[PDB]
Amino acid sequence: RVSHQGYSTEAEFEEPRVIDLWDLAQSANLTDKELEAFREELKHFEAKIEKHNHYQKQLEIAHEKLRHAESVGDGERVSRSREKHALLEGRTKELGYTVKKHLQDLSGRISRARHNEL
Repeated sequence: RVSHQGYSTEAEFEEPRVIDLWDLAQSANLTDKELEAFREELKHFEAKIEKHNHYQKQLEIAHEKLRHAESVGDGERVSRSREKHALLEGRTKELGYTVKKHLQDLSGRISRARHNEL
């Protein structure tokens, strides 16, 4: 399950109180219609942040092996390191932005929790 790296290279929107507010939002005081709508929307959300996490982990493992690959001179794997690294970083910037967007959106909606869906 998602957990902090504890560096300066993740995105600090993992599970502070955000997904947590949405965790109690599975039963807090919303409505049945809203709930099942939220349920699917967050199921896509959780899935995507879970994959972001998977790639942040592969990034740190890439980064470690990168400094270790540049520290051999192999060239080919130095480049393949950079290629998959740029890909993974592309997904961190984009997913992180998308998370922050939906963060403020769902934070917006659930903090009312309107009544007839949101």
